[PDB]
Amino acid sequence: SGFRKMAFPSGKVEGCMVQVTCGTTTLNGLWLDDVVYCPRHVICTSEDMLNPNYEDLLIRKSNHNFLVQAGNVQLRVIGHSMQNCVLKLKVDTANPKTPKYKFVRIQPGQTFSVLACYNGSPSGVYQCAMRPNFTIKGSFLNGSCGSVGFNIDYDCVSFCYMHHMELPTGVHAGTDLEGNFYGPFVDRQTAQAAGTDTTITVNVLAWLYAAVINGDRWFLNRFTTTLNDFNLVAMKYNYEPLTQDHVDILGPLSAQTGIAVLDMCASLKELLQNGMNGRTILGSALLEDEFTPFDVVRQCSGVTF
Amino acid sequence: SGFRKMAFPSGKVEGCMVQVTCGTTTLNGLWLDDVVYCPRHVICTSEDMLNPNYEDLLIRKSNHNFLVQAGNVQLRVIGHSMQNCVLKLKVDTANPKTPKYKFVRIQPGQTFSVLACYNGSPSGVYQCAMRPNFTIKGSFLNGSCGSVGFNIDYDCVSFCYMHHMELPTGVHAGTDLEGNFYGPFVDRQTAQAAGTDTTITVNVLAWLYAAVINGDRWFLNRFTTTLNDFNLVAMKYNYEPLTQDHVDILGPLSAQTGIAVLDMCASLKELLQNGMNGRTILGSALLEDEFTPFDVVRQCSG
Ligand SMILES: *[C@H](O)[C@H](CC(C)C)NC(=O)[C@H](CC(C)C)NC(=O)[C@H](CC(C)C)NC(=O)OCc1ccccc1
Ligand SMILES: *[C@H](O)[C@H](CC(C)C)NC(=O)[C@H](CC(C)C)NC(=O)[C@H](CC(C)C)NC(=O)OCc1ccccc1
Ligand SMILES: [Cl-]
Repeated sequence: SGFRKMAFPSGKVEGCMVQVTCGTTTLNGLWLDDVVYCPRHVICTSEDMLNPNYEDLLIRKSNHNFLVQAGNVQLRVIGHSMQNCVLKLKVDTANPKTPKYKFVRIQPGQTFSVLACYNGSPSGVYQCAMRPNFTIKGSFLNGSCGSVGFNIDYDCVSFCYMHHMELPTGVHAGTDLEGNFYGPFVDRQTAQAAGTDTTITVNVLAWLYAAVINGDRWFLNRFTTTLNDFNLVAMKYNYEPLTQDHVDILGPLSAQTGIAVLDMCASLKELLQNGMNGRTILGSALLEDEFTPFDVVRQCSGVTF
Repeated sequence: SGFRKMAFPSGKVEGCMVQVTCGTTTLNGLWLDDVVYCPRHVICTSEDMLNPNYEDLLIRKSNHNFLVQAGNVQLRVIGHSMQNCVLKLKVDTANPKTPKYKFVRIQPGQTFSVLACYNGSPSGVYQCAMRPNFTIKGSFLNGSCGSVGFNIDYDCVSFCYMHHMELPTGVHAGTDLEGNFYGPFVDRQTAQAAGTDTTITVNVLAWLYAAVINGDRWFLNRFTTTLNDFNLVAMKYNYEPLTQDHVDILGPLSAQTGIAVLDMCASLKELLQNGMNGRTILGSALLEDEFTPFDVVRQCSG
């Protein structure tokens, strides 16, 4: 037993991380087959980070202007192209360590593992969620751009995130691997702010199921609620409305534990209205919302990759 | 910026995980050079787990009673021996993915990453601290024994933990890679309990510095304290004593932030006696004690 904020094993992604240097700027790229993907702002200049004409800046560059490395193995770039806010740099060497992969664009509320890197060297791994406002709360320093976020399924790595920027508040914004930002942000240092951060209700309920599974039962009660009455209380605390789809995906956890979804909603209603009264749930004093129902089943059933 | 509970990249350890089966007990082993390390309780029988005599249980065993699988590949056991609470299975193939590594003994308060595995395959990676009572708070199911904990130092994998058991409360216990337990535990299903858990004071202070570095400073005050007066408060709240060595270790963070160590101690004292009044620090409503001073520096600057 035990329940922890758990990342995917990173070995398959580690073997795809490289370092990309354009002039002074250095960041991380993802090496898959004969292509390296990285954030396009690697071409920017010191005094042109407000209104960069990325098209015009790139056509003026050349293949050699991009210095790429597999740690201690330099890569020759033999072609470059822009796709939205990412660059595709063709190289003469296919990555022998390329995994089975696909590019996916995740939905708010879903989770992924971030492999934080610097100078193409993996530094740490942690689990993040896509917030309802299309930001993530990560840990990213200068040089971390190009770090990727991913999931694993069987043997296939689904890449969903590339890191590009930090907004004031310490929240992080990036693109999918097609180069399109999550949310309305742009890769310019013009003033931008995130929208309302709401709590992912379906995930809080999943984590309450995880707690029961791992022996914390004190918040269970003998009340029930209707979904209608639960949602009127959720709204007041800036929780996502709980939909029938959410009830559906909580089904398996409800069946494993013997606690109906709306009975767990009644527990959450009480926790919202009255707090924890100095107790804790799975070592936390707050209601945690960065575990999905699948994350709970995955960890509690011990599935491997 | 940002501050998260961060594990080390696990790839170098993934290439070392194998599956070990004896009878109907399956757990994980660590394949380094031509040796596979695994908990010795892989040889117990279902009916003989309260009080196994491991010397007697080995009397029967042959090399071929140990089925070792590296993924699909089958590894041939050519010798076996017992060392403390681990087995060493000599196999006929050296692991071609063996990293540069060392076996290290960690002390309470220190942190490491765990790669949780089942059937020799990885499930997930997370960060743990060795608690003062010599347990860890992990996520381990049946079949997870032999999963290891480690730190990565530049090019070197330092293995410090191998998982063997769970005490009630969801509390985890194991050995180092020499096979000697952390704490007073034995690999026996006889009743055992960890000492009451206490909070790693020096680590809380480090995390408070991480918070300041990352823009959370509402808990800083005008008060100061003495080491002695702070420890009177620590004891009452079941915190570990803070020593002068701990103060020395917090020096670099104190110099980076301009907040004297005993001034941060005064902030912690007020948080202990007053709570957070509905506020949070680095996204937490509790005082976190599983980041070391070195963890903070590494994450905030690296
Ligand atoms: C890439 O490694 C790096 C990672 C961050 C964690 C710093 N990102 C950038 O350097 C990035 C480059 C631009 C051209 C996309 N800029 C930012 O992320 C930037 C950092 C701040 C702290 C200066 N933030 C930013 O431009 O946000 C928009 C903004 C601008 C002005 C006021 C509010 C918000
Ligand atoms: C190894 O895969 C597995 C991992 C655990 C997370 C289940 N560990 C064991 O099977 C281990 C083997 C023994 C011989 C060391 N036993 C335990 O860890 C055992 C688990 C419970 C579920 C029985 N714990 C145990 O015996 O703790 C001591 C104890 C015994 C009786 C009463 C209180 C405490
Ligand atoms: Cl908390």
